Amino acid sequence: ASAPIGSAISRNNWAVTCDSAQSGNECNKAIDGNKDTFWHTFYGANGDPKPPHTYTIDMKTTQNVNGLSMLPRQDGNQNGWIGRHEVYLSSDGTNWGSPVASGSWFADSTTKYSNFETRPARYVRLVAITEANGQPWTSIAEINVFQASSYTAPQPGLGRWGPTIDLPIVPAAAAIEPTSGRVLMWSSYRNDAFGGSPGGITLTSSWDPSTGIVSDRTVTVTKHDMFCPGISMDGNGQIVVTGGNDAKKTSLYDSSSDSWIPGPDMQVARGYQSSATMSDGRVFTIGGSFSGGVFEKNGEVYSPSSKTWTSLPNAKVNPMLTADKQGLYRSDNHAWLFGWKKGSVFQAGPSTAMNWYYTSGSGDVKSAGKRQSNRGVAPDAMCGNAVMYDAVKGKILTFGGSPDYQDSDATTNAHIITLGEPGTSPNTVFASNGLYFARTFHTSVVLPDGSTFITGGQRRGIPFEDSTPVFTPEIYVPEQDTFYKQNPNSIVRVYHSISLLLPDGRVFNGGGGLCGDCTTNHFDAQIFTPNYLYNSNGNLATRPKITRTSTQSVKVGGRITISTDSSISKASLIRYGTATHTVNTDQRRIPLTLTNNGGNSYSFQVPSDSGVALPGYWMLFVMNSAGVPSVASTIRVTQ
Ligand SMILES: [Cu+]
Ligand code: NA
Repeated sequence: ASAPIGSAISRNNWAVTCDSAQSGNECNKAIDGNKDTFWHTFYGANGDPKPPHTYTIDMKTTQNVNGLSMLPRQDGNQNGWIGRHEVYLSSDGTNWGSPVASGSWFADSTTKYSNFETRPARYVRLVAITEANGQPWTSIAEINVFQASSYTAPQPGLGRWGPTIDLPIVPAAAAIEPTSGRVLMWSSYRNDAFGGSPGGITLTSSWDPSTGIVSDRTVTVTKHDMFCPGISMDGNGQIVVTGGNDAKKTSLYDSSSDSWIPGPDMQVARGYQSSATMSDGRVFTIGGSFSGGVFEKNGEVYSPSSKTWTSLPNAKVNPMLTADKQGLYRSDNHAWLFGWKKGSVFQAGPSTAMNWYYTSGSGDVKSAGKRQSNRGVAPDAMCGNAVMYDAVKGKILTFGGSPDYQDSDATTNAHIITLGEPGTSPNTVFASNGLYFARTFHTSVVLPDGSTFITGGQRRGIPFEDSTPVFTPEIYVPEQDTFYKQNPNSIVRVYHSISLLLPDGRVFNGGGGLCGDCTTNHFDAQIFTPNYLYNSNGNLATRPKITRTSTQSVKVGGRITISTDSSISKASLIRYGTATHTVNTDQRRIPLTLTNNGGNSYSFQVPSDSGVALPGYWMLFVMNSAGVPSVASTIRVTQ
């Protein structure tokens, strides 16, 4: 089950309208309080007018709406279940504007919801674009609208939340499909649950930012339940999903052909591990005691070319273990991994001890010192985040987390780690004065301007519980070493939530839950539009356009020449990301030093060190003097 973010509005005075309503299934059957009566569009003798079908409500008075619920027919029949849909809010009953929520509701008889930022309105319109099985009907047993306690208009210059993307599953794991710009999401064997899985099946869901369509597909060809996996985009552009519910499986996702291909089994069964792409395109992983057993699981490396997993026993997991009260089950989880120079992988945390992992021979591990600062040694930060915002200067920003996986207080701790050559103890300092809000289970993404967007989480880690939630996201600005609070959202994003940077420079944040009958399952996501896509007036700014690219596939050290429609001041490459359980080892940013060829023509060189410029798919972004970024041009980097 799920839940609305506000309280139900009294449906007494209400006035309802429908496009079609067969006698006996009146428009008002939907707001009568009886779950055995339902509105139903024309059918049979009145014909079967196919969808879309519209349900409009005049609440008579103005209410601070923040959500709605739709209850399907409970008589045992499937006819009328809504699939694709949109939710509009109006003040006048003519001008509906943009949809506050849209997506696709799962095919079943459970109550569906649409939760979105509070917006005062008098009318509510639920459009049923499609029917869960392709039939011509729309039948709503009970429909409700919700209101928040009060309305506070967003503050100017602090970004905006919305719209809401309704999903058929709980996106506990996601990635951007680089060749198509689609958001791939997956839950487990069930749409809202992982517990009690027979293995070999994964429900996936996609969202196309261009078209706004939510489409789900069931994957069984890789015989893999991809819940709690390791995720890495290899040197060949394929996404490498490892272990989880099916602890030894490896599933590969090819963006080009939009298909899943079976991969070789890992040497050691794992779950909740972290995998990181190396400078040569291979994939390194270590830890992961959530599944496949609880014992010392050392590093191993996957080769895209030979399609093999090779064990690296001497790349010891031991030195990176936290002091979790639940022991090894949690202590080797979600390592903060970063692919670096000469096949090395840097482990920044969550453990206090940081280390260097080597992939030559049978592997090796070398101590890199402790995450610290003048404020002292930093404690184990399980489920804290790590983001490489300037790979060129080996800059990593770390923050949040707690001593233990759960029943542990979050910290406001934040550090700036500065990598050098593999083997040398990197420099670390405190980041400003830490986070505004202590949080764990939160998520982050590096933005085009190098700033890091931090959102969601709770003050105290309690999986599946929406307590002590932080609704105010923060953004760190490296040039000022300052954190800035942004406009708050209304949906709790804790355990099992994700965040990804979209090709358009906006943030996709969603999920949380995945606990079956719990009321904390969030089958949605929202879009955050940073202040950089707005001008002084609060309007959407004109974005520079990348009119030409000399090539879209470049070797490390190679050069690219572009043409824009206006003069650009800054440019940056951002590696496509994947996300789950606060881990994202794929995203990273590269600040570009531009050469002005004149006439709005520019050139730049991709870093020759593939350890900085990891192979795979990247996003090219250009910014004008105003700071407004263009949409991204996809560049494939190869070694
Ligand atoms: Cu999990
Ligand atoms: Na009813």
